Amino acid sequence: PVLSKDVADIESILALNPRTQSHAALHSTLAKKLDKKHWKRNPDKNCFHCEKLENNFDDIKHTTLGERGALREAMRCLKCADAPCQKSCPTHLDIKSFITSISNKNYYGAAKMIFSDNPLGLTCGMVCPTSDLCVGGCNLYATEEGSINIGGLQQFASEVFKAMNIPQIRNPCLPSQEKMPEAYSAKIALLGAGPASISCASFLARLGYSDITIFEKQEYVGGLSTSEIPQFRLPYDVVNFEIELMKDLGVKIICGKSLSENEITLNTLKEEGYKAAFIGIGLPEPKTDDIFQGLTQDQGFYTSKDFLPLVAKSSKAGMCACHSPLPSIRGAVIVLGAGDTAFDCATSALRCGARRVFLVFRKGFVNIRAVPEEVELAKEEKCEFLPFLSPRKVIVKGGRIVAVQFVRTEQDETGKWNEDEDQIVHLKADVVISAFGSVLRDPKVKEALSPIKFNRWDLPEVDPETMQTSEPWVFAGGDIVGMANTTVESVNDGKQASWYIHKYIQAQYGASVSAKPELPLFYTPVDLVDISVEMAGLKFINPFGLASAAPTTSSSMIRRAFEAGWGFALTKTFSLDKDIVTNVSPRIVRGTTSGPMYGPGQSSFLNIELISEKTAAYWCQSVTELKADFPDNIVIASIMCSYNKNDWMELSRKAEASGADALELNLSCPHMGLACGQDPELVRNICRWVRQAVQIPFFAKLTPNVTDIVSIARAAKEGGADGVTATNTVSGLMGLKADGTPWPAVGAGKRTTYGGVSGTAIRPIALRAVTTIARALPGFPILATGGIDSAESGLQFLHSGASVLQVCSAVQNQDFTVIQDYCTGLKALLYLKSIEELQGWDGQSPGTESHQKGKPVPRIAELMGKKLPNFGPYLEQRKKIIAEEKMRLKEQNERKPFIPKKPIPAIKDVIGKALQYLGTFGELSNIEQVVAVIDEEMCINCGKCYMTCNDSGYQAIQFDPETHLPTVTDTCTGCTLCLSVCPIIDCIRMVSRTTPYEPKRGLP
Amino acid sequence: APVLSKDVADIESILALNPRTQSHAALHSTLAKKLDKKHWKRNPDKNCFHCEKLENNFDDIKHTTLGERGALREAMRCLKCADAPCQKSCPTHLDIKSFITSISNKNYYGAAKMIFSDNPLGLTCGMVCPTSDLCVGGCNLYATEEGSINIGGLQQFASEVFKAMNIPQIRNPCLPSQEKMPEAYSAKIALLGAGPASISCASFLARLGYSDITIFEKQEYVGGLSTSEIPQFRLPYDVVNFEIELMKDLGVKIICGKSLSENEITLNTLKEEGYKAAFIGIGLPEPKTDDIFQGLTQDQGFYTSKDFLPLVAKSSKAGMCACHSPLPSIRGAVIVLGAGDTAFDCATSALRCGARRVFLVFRKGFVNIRAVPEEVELAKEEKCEFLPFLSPRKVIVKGGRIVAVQFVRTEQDETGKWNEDEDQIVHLKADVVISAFGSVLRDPKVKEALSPIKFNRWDLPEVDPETMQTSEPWVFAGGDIVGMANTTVESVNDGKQASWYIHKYIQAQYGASVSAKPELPLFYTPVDLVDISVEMAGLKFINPFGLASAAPTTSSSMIRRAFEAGWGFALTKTFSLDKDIVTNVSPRIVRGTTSGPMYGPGQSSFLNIELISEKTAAYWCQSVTELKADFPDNIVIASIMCSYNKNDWMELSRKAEASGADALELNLSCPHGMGLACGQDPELVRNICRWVRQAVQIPFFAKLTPNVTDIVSIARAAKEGGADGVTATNTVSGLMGLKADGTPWPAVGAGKRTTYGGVSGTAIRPIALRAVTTIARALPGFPILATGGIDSAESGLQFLHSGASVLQVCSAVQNQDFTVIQDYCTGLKALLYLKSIEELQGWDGQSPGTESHQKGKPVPRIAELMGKKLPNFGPYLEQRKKIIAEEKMRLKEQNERKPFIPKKPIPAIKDVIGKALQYLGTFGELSNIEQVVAVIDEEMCINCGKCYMTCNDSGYQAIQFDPETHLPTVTDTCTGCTLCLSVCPIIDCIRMVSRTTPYEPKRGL
Ligand SMILES: Cc1cc2nc3c(=O)[nH]c(=O)nc-3n(C[C@H](O)[C@H](O)[C@H](O)COP(=O)(O)O)c2cc1C
Ligand code: SF4
Repeated sequence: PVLSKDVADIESILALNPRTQSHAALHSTLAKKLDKKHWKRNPDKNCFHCEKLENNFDDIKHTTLGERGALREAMRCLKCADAPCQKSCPTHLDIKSFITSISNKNYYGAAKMIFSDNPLGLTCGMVCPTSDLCVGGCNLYATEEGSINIGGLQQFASEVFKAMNIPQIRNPCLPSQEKMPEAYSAKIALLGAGPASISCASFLARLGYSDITIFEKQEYVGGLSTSEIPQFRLPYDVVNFEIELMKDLGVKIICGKSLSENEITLNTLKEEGYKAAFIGIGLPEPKTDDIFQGLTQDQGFYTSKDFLPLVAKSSKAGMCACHSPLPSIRGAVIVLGAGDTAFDCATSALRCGARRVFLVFRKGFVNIRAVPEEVELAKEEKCEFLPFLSPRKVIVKGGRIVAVQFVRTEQDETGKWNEDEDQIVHLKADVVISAFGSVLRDPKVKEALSPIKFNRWDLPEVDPETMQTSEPWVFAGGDIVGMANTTVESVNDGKQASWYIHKYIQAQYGASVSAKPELPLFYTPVDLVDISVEMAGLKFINPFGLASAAPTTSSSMIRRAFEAGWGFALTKTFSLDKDIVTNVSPRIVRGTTSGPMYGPGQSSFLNIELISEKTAAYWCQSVTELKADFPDNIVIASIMCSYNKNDWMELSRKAEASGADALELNLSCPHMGLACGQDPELVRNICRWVRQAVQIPFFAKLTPNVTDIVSIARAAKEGGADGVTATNTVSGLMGLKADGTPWPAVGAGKRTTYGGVSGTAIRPIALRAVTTIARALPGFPILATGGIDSAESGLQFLHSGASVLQVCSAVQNQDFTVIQDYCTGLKALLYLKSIEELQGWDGQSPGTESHQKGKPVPRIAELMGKKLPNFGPYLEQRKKIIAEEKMRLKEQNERKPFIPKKPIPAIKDVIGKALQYLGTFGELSNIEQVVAVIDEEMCINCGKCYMTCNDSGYQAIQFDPETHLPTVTDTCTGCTLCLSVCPIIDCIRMVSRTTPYEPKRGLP
Repeated sequence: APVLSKDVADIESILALNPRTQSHAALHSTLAKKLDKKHWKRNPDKNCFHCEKLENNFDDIKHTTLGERGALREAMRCLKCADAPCQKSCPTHLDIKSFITSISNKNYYGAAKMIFSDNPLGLTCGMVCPTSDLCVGGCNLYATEEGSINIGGLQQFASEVFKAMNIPQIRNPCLPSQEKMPEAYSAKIALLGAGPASISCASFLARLGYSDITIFEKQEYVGGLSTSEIPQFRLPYDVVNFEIELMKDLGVKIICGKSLSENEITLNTLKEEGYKAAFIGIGLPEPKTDDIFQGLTQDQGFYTSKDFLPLVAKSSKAGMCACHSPLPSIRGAVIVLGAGDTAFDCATSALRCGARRVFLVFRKGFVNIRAVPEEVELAKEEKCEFLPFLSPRKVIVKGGRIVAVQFVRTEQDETGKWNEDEDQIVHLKADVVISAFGSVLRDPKVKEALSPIKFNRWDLPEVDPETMQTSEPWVFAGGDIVGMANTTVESVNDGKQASWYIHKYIQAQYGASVSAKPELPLFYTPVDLVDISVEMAGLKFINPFGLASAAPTTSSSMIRRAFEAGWGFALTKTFSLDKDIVTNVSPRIVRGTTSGPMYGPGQSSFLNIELISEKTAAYWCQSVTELKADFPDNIVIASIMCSYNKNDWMELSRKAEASGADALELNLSCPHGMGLACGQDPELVRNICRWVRQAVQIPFFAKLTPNVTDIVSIARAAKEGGADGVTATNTVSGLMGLKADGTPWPAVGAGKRTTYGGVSGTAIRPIALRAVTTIARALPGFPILATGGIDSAESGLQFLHSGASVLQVCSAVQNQDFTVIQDYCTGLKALLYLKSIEELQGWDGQSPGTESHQKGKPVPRIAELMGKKLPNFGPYLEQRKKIIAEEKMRLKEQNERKPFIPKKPIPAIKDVIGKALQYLGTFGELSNIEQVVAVIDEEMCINCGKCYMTCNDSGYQAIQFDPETHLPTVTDTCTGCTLCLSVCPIIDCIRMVSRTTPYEPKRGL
């Protein structure tokens, strides 16, 4: 038969494969109208009714992210200097740093950075109104693709940390609890357990206070986050987690106790010996209006303070004791108001069963209080918005509300707002919910704050800088002070106050505090993991250092690097005065190795830079000053001589005399190629010259541009090197413009020469070189260089046989502060090895569960294996099946931390551990074969697996023409190409063949 | 002697905003925060209640517009789906996957060619299509957090670049010559109405070869609504003109001032005068009207959309008319009645005319708005007010001006039927009322001219929805007049559908039949006649692109499909003698980690531990015979491998030659015995080559590994040994990486074992390019087949420029599929074509020179703006706005397209081979006298400070970064190292210029 033609079955399997067309298509406008609905993913602008939402408390936020989505977006962020997003965060979170840790897969380092400045970091990730805060200042707003999803990035990192189940701890550098001065034992009260108090009590705890007590009116803690923000925007378990974090530091919570004249008052606190008090009780009561005088919830009337807690209590498991049921809401619902609260009233009304919801405002669309992302929630649930209407009368017939009469309003001159009594609207409805805001009105509570001063707004008056009321020992914060109306501002009030509280307590015990404010960061057991390592007789405080390169151009930069925490550094390579060089320019260019992506995370650089332009005398003096001031940081002098015995002997004694802890020999000079480093016998001889000139250790810097790097490592060891650095850059050319001229291009003649490629493009090459040397020379020290940009990539080199990790391109891409991500990242990776119940994880990434857009797919009987992708009529059936399960369920009414159960490994215990899995081809099994399996619930229906198997594989995948779901068939050979191009992490997995493996021989 | 390793005061000060690790939580009061937030704000302020002044401001407001930076990013994001749902959702069935693929490859010609093949109004549509109700509505990436592709922005970008090249449309080159057509193609054809429907209809008829096509148009202007009503700030008139001029390139004739109407043109008069077929494309020419407005005039303040939108257009669209023309002076409060596209365009245009305030008023509610959300959004962001549930009752006129309109509340019953409530009124003050209820066909003399075609229930001409034929067989109709659609693209498609059956009908009237299968022709330009063939080692390649010996050539059945798609040549997967037959493991091909955790399209490398073919030599030799028999012009190169054994290489090469391969390729991966592979030792390569040469007479190429100290020594040995060329290069030995627990990937067996593998793809391109360059330099004229990370026409041209003759591809196919060959071909043609165009030498290939932009829209060239140090945020952005507005008002008080011709002949491939080698040389051949310094275009900056951070911690501390404006300035410390330019997210925002000042190296001591 014709071997080069597909048989009919394969022809059939290929029916949807791309082919190029030679004619333009012909399809009628009506055929297209009728097929359009089949493929539709997004809401239909003609569909005027909202999906059945009754009892559905599923997450509706547009900003939620999963791991895949979070990595892409973290990689997009430009990680800006003096970032404006941080300037616009009310708690000043280091957004650059924490997004940088997410792009490095260091979710622990991200969460630590978030929680250091915001103890309610997960709450704020989910509910912050970022368009009015950090995101509205984002530089990327100036690009077509727009600002970064900061809130969803913050929420993703925090959720991972929550899932790691790691406790907060006391600051490891406080004195012991026994040895704290007596002032720390002072009795502190906080009133109210909302964000402001939670934050305030957190920060005092970090400073060392051991007797802190929050007093909360309700049986439940968390404030509005618990009692009013809907479960479908803020899950109750997020609040419980943040509270338990705080209780890890010893804060006590006593429920059932009120700030109120017959109960707790400032005078009673004074008499029981409390030394300071923080008022965070919020605004307990609803703003009301005479025209609703005396209407009951039976008749149909709620205030927002009556309604939202009813819903929250029955949707939020573990808010209270009781099970309560969802409020019976039926018919047409009018919500009065235009803020945050009115929009949560509207959407929570649909969850209780409302048929129609009307939002009615005093002014126009243009004037809506709330943020646009909050409005869009109501909008997409098809709430109707009625502007320019003020309520006048509620109509009650038969004991029930039946309508509300409004008058029309208009702005005049001045923009003066006037009601027009002649122009009326009679709006039929069954339930009315006023969402006019809130106030503190209860005279028993105002009198319990006696004697503190109140202002014109009838709120406690505070100094905006210190949060102190008129009584110096009483502070206040949050909604009750009336400047904040976000969670993150109330968090910030409690943080602001904590410092001034501390100042006041210390001064009451005769003690002074710093003039510069110093709130402690956030800490966990992770932070105590030891990541020091010892190599060739040096002790490194951590394994990360600056390679010999552009970041070590001047000794002042090394000095700043050591101040950020880098463990070690190489000088740029320097030489004898007779060999001094002069750079050309341009000389460092971006890598074209991942296509036309500009900005952060360049996958390579090319350089035609020569060695250092500064003299040996600058560098020698500089190593002396650096070793004097940083005795515990390793300094390594990189040196280069022509192939001359006296020169190498001179220059290495000089650099040793300066106090260098070690030397690094740069074998790039010309002299099996052109470089002394490409010829084993020249390597061995240069190393012998140096070995007998100096007593300190030295390392040969090996080039990867050789047939066999092992022969060059062995030569160095035979020459007397104490180790080898693997590897220098890869020889390369980064490309040409369309007209033929290169880049870089030097001078009038647009000339260039071959350069050195660095960055994550060469990491495969250096990893091979490190593992080849480690297998051939067991025990011989290796310094790794080549594409290390994270703790995670560093650990791959460690596992391969390296002991320390040299970095260049990742700093050129960013700045010296990535060391703090690298150190936290590596502590977390090692710590996580000791937790038994997280062994399903890859490093810091939890095992991927089936998601759609990073939201868990519903685990419902009636929905599995029944072939319903998330578009067209299929999606409509999904939502109908989901809606019925919510209804079925309504008719069917503890946080404990993981403890390590094995010692945490030190660097010395992981070095080399991958080598065991490496060997020859003949050591791999050809009996244990695999096949691809596709999780249809994760697929986004692109058909890339399909096309790759078609045109680079075995034609083994069927792509359904109506559902666009792929199925791997039994002709799969396990090549793994499909898994490798799929856009969804872990949507395709390889599993073991059950069936027998026969190779396709074409002809037997 | 002072402290060398510490920064002097000056530099400590330049470093003041550099990032530093913080060791404490920050303290900043809520008050200070509120106070500071406004300084940095980029986006609309939610507590700001009127929008900036727009008067006389016709600048682009579209949110979908893209510059080249942004387009390359968004194109690389598209998954380029099989059977893509976005295409199913486009009424003209554009091949979005192909045209986005082309954009990501920098082939803006092949993208525009793909768009215009299916849509002659491709630029207009890109700018105005309501994509959320069409193609983007169906996009698969909607199931990701970042969302669906900006397909419309991408369409508009490639179309704009194509407009910039000034290339004309040509009649299809493979058609007979004009003098050689059948008589039927001279049939006189008539189209009524120069709008999208007829332009598209006349375009496709002319592509089919009809020589005598006239559009008769009522007005003095052309373009229908795209000219007279869509605003200039959404659709610039020059775009309409460009697409009409493309049509006129095929000889379509346009006559203005001639109407379908009683006593002018009727179907009867066309029939008498010999016209053989007519297309009715006149749209819905009259406004839909309310009795409550009868008798109101423009001087009282009343307009319908049909009077008002053309008055704004004649004023703001340069030479729509030969009339100059002042804006309507629209002052005070404006009421616009309606909820479709028309009303939102009246609302936004009224602000350009000076309206203080605009009310859009609807009969129903916000839920029932007819425009798509993107169109609503434009009126929302300009602070129009929306009033729902009002129906108009009375217009009050005092002193000859409208002063108010009285409405009644509407509401919805118990059945969805829509009643008014007489006791519930709204009296809304206003000075101008603009009726936007839509459009109609009312004119009795127009309808009479269409006698006798049947009219339907809606009083519109009845057509069959498949054929667009009226009840008279020679008369077809399409577009708004049919009543089915109201988008540009659907009208374009009506005219497209009709043109096929019009052809079918005319051909029947002259006695000929047409295909059962519809066959509308593509779009062609002279770019398509470029020759990209090339001859190497005596073989003629129809184009230089071929499939490497690899995964895409696992089966000969795949090579067949590749040739069908157009690939110039292909290798077999490497095969051996029966005694050498291998068995692969699995898993064995893994995605690269070389560009981080990015998944899906465009992997930057792969790693494989795959062996040579598991199919036998018989299979491959019989296969080469069938392939050569069915594809005698496509080149088949048998790739072979033996151990180090003379009889074996001779037996197997003779078997492959006797199968009829055009050439052989020796895979020197094999072990025996300067490495383990034969390919790593020049002596063995020499001997193997000699052996093969004495055995066969066909050409043969040696495939080199890059895993050598000196690839030249190996190439040279293959040449000494007799080979006709070399293939440079095979994969690079690497280890793709480990999982955090130390296991590898791939991992084989329950042992999780692995071995070194080969890296392919664009990550290894700099290595392959250096290899190609260095052989081409040392062995000039010795043919080179290039391979390593070639994935576009642009990067294939780099290799040709560097000395290769033909270009092998593997990873770009694994990343996509065999159809990229269409993109590579049209891309190479366009690159070669552009070299002959004098007016376009500032471009780099198909990339215009970058113009200073924000979000890819051009920066107003106003001198009061130039160098005032006003970044685009906070209070500086408010000042930019005040200056641009005052300029627009200055302009208010002071009231030709011909194609470029090649001036050289168009280069052939052999003319460009090697041309980059004249720039390569040793290091000592570079000037260290001719130094540069970086220079920053503050107008392009996005204030990120990455240049600043790079120069501080990797450079010379030479940039100042302003603490209030976050503008960088480069100082005279600059050495030109060029790292800032390389990290800048904005293309061409930093440029290197010749050092003017004194260049002294900084020596420390
Ligand atoms: C899965 C796979 C299999 C390959 N098989 C061979 C082969 O059998 N013979 C060979 O000579 N080169 C083989 N190659 C190397 C390719 O032919 C090509 O040289 C390499 O992938 C570089 O081109 P690219 O960067 O376009 O992929 C293979 C590459 C891959 C990814
Ligand atoms: S806390 Fe809120 S404000 Fe701050 S960065 Fe986060 S999301 Fe933004």
